[PDB]
Amino acid sequence: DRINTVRGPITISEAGFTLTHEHICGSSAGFLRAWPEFFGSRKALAEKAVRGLRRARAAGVRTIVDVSTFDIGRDVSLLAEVSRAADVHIVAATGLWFDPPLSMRLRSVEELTQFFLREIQYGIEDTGIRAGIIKVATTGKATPFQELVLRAAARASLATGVPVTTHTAASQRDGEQQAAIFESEGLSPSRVCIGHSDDTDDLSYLTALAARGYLIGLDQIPFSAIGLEDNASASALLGNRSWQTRALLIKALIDQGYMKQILVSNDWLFGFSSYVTNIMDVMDRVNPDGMAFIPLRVIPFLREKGVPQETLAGITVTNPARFLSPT
Amino acid sequence: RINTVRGPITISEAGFTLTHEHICGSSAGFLRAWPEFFGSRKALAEKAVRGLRRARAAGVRTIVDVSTFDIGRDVSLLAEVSRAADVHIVAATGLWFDPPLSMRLRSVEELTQFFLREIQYGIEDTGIRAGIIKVATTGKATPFQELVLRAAARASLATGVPVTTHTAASQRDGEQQAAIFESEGLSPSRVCIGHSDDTDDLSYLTALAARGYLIGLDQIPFSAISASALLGNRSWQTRALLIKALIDQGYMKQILVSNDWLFGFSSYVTNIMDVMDRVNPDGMAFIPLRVIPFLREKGVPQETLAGITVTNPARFLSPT
Ligand SMILES: [Co+2]
Ligand SMILES: [Co+2]
Ligand SMILES: [Co+2]
Ligand SMILES: [Co+2]
Repeated sequence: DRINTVRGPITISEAGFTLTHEHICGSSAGFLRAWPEFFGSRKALAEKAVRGLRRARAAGVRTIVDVSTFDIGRDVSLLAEVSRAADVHIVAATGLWFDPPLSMRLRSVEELTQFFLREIQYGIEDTGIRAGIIKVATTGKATPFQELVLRAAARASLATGVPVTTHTAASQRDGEQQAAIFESEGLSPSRVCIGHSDDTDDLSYLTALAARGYLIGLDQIPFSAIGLEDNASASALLGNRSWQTRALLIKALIDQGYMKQILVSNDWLFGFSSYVTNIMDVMDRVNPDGMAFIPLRVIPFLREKGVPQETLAGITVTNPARFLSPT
Repeated sequence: RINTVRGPITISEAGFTLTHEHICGSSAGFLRAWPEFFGSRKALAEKAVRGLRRARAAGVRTIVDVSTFDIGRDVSLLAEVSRAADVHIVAATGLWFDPPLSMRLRSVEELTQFFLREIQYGIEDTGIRAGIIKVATTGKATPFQELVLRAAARASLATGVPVTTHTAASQRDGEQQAAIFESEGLSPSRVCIGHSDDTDDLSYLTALAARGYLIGLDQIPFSAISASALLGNRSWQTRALLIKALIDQGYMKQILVSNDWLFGFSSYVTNIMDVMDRVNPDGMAFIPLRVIPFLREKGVPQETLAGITVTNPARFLSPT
């Protein structure tokens, strides 16, 4: 019944409309502290984040799950500052993404389990802020290290009850390998979200995972590089599929009877240093609504297509609550 | 004046200086996210204070911590241990072998601005300014490594702060690094070609010293007679004899000596710090306790050894 946020423990009824895969800043370990001028200043980034979260709140958002791990440069102090200023609950993450430094990548599965447990049970750094989710990743076939991370995440989830969420290359069907590794450790599918799943039109892959009890992360809805095909960097990140196509997968999974397995988000950020220089400016031009894209543009889109309000409320409120609750 | 973690110091205050050392070899943000890996931050700090105090009692007055952003440099820890041990510590900027995505995707102009920020403004929100730029290559330089060496040269040219390198001495890296630094217009007197004691080729070292380069004979205690691939198969005496060999060639003023020691090591296998502590119990005190008396026994005078340990580092670190 209680989940950990950057402001402390809250009850699941307080969570409300929740965006399950978001970021305040997409960076690297220690980067924001060492070079805040990359984002203008730390103050400029904080103010931009507060404006965006306040706009999201006005649109209906009550909670966002910041899936930024240590290697994505998660700065919990920044998350706490912006959460309080915008009055939007933010759930922090532990885990490891695809840029682990030497001190992380040379560790055993036992050592990684203890790190994840430290961030969930004790706290992140010296802040006392506890992680409420574990973020892991693969991009195609898992490397020997990525396999250890998935196993460590599963062991950390089994000891705490906190969920696991993933980054995938949906086109390569990564969810199947991830799922197999999680189950080999005894982890329940109901504790896992196979993210970036809206990057494929293969409904057979999505429904099969949904049938096993997995939560499906249709989390990059505003990602579209239509209009900017001359920009190779933006095209590789955002893709050539429209927001409408990504959004119709929510309808397709409801129509197949898997409304309870759907998690929706924007995968948005206010700062982005782990990619090419002016990517944040390009992204803000594509989607000016930012994190508010789901309640403002996606929810009314699905309403006119025939999806009931109680099903949409069930996806945005009930599903994240069941997912985030420690069991 | 040379910038330290406790503020500016004059050239005369530097004294006996170890030019390539580390308080902790880690990764960006690692020490603050998982201090329990080292026992605790308090335990690491206490071990560092004892090791620096031991080096101080052996004659050392200043150490240059060449730990970069990606080696997990924590300047606030460096400042704490420096105060407690009464040893000056010069912090570093630059990039090593483990840059994260936010660093490795940057242009030469952006990396120059980062290095400049750490030298001119300060490191993080501490106000502590770097007094040396650390860079690295393993064999033939990768496209990104070339960008870093160029950004390092440009940061040095705008500030007067020196550049120190990590090399794969067996693959003759110093020659390529030298060509890149020179193409940028950087004076050889502002560059130290480090890890140069890992080779038996004297002709390579003398040729670089003739061009005006400072030779970093900095891994003297490294001997393994995963632990064998890091320390090497050669003895400390063989590495120490290279100092004498370069003095005999008339390049006394071009030599910089150090230990390349640390008190915490997380960027390698789990129990490597314990393995390293058995091999060399002297730690950072290895140079004044074992290397200097060894050289005095081989016929090297005191004024020459004082020239290598006091005069050369002071001239190298002094912003020119
Ligand atoms: Co992702
Ligand atoms: Co994301
Ligand atoms: Co080195
Ligand atoms: Co070193």
